[PDB]
Amino acid sequence: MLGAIAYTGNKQSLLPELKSHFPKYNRFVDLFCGGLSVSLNVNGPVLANDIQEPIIEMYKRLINVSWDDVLKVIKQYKLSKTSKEEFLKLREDYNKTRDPLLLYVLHFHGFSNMIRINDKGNFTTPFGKRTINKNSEKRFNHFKQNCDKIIFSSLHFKDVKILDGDFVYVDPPYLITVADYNKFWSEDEEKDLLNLLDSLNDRGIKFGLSNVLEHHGKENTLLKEWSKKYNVKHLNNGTDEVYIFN
Amino acid sequence: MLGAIAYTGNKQSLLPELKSHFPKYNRFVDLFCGGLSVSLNVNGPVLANDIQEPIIEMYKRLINVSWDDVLKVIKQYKLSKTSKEEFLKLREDYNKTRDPLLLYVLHFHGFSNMIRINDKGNFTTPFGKRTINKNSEKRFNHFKQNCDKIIFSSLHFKDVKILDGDFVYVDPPYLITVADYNKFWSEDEEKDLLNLLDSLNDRGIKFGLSNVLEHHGKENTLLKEWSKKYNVKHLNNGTDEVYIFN
DNA sequence: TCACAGGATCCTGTGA
DNA sequence: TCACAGGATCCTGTGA
Ligand SMILES: Nc1ncnc2c1ncn2[C@@H]1O[C@H](C[C@@H](N)CC[C@H](N)C(=O)O)[C@@H](O)[C@H]1O
Ligand SMILES: Nc1ncnc2c1ncn2[C@@H]1O[C@H](C[C@@H](N)CC[C@H](N)C(=O)O)[C@@H](O)[C@H]1O
Repeated sequence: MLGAIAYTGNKQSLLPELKSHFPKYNRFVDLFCGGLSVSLNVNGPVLANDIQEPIIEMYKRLINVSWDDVLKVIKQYKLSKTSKEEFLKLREDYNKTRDPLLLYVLHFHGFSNMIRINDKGNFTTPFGKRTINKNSEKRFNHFKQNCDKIIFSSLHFKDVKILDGDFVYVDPPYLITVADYNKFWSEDEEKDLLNLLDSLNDRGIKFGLSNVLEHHGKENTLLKEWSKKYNVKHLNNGTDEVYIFN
Repeated sequence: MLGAIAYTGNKQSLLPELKSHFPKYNRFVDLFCGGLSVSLNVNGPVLANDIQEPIIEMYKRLINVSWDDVLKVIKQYKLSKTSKEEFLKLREDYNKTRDPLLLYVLHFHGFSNMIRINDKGNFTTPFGKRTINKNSEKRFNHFKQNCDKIIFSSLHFKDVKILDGDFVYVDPPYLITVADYNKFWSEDEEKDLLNLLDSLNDRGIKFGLSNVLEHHGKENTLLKEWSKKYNVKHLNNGTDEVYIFN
C-alpha cells in the first residue's frame, strides 16, 4: 500500500478504511494524486490527475526507467546523505534540462523529500541530508508493477472531464492545513471544487472526498456546512479527519 | 550571481536565461546598471553605466574599502534593526559630506533598501527597520572579487558612446511599471532609447533589451510594435517579461 | 512594509 | 528500548 514516492498528504494508511466506502466504477478517477498512494492501489482503469506537470511527467517517464537506470544517475552524481554540492548540481541540471528522471532522484535528497517548484518551474527544495534507502526501491518497484493500470493527467481539477460511470476520489489541499502545494489552493478553490462536486452528484456520479473539518486552531466552515448535504465518516491539536461522500 | 547591493529591478535570476542569448563582444556594455547584477557576472571588459552618480561613486569608492571598513562605520554609528535615530544621523552626515562609503551603509538600513535621491542630491529614503545580514558581506565580497573587470560610467544612456565591437545590454526603467528611478523615465525617453537602439543595429552593433510589454493592466505599445523589427524571447497580474534583441 | 521566494529538520510511527 | 524512514511548516532576506 506504498506510494510511488514519499509525499506530503499521502494516504497509504487510510486507504483501507477508505476503500470500505468506495462504490463501483468503470473508471477510478484520482483527481488530486500527487503521491499515487491511492492510484497504485485501486482497481483499474485509473485516471490519476494532478496539476503539477513536473511530478506527472516524472511518472510518465519512470514507466520505462529501471532501478539500475536510477542507481546509475546516483553513482554518476556520487550522491549521499552528506553530499550537499553533488545535490545542488543535480538540481541545476534538472532546472536546465527539465529531464524528469533527474527530478525523481532529487526528490530523494530534498529537505523532507519535499518536491517544491516555483513560478519559473524550478525545483528549489533545499538539501535534506538524505539519499535513497530500503523503501526507495520498494516504492520504485511497486510503482512499476501497478502503473500500467493508470492514465496520467496534469490538469486543474476543474478541467478533468468526468465521464458518467466512473468514481471520483478527491483529496485536495486541506484549507486549514498548510503543505507546500496549498499554493495552488484558496477558498475560491474550495468553492469551485464543492460546487462542481455538487454537479457530479446531480449527474448521478458518485464521489469521495477526504479532508479535515478542524485542525490546529482554525476550522473549515464552508465545508463544515456543505458536508451536511452528503455523508461523513469521521476518522481522527487533534485534527478531524473525515470522508465526505455519496 | 549576486548583485553588489540589493536593487530594485535587479536581474540576478534572469541572467542565466539572459546569457543564453549574448553574442560575442570585445567590450560588454551595461548601459543601465544600478545593482551590478549583470556587470559583476559577465565577461570583462565591462562598461557599467548608470545615470545616478551617487550609486556610481559609491562603487568607485567601495573598490578600496574593506568589510572591516564597512563594519567599522556601523559600530561607529551603533546601527541596528531598531536604531531609527542612529540612522537619521548617518543620513544627515551623508547628505553633508556626500561621502560614498556612508551611502553604502545607509542603503543597508533604508525602507526596503531603496536608494532614493532628490533634486538637491540627498538620500531621503525613510528608515527601513533593518541593518546588515548574512548576504550583506556576500554581496560585499562578490563585488570586490569581480569589479576589477569593470569601468564605471555615470552618463545619460544617450551619451555612453558605444564602440563598434562591444555588446550593449539594455534594461532601463519599465514604462508600465513604477520603481523609484522611473523619475528619470518617460515616453520621450523610451523613444530616444528605441531610436538610438536602431542606430546601433545599422552600425552592425549587437544589442540586448529586457523589458515588459504588459504589466498590471496597461501595455507598452510603442515597444510592442517596435519589438517586431527585432527578436523576442518571452520569459513570464501577470507581467510579460521579454528579451528583445538582435 | 507586507507579500514572496527560498534555505532549513525534529518529532513520530514502526520494524528490530 | 532502538534505529530508521518520513513528512498538510519556518524564518529570513527582499524588494519594476
Ligand atoms: N487545482 C488543482 N488541481 C489539481 N491538483 C491540485 C490542485 N491544487 C493542488 N493540487 C494537488 O493536490 C494534491 C493534494 C494531496 N494531498 C494529494 C495526495 C494523494 N492523494 C496521495 O495520497 O499521495 C497535490 O498532489 C497537489 O499538487
Ligand atoms: N537616462 C538614464 N540613463 C542611464 N540610466 C538611467 C536613466 N534613467 C534611469 N536609469 C537607471 O536605469 C536603471 C534601471 C534598472 N532596472 C537597471 C537594473 C540593473 N541591470 C540590475 O539588475 O541591477 C536604474 O539603475 C536607473 O537608475
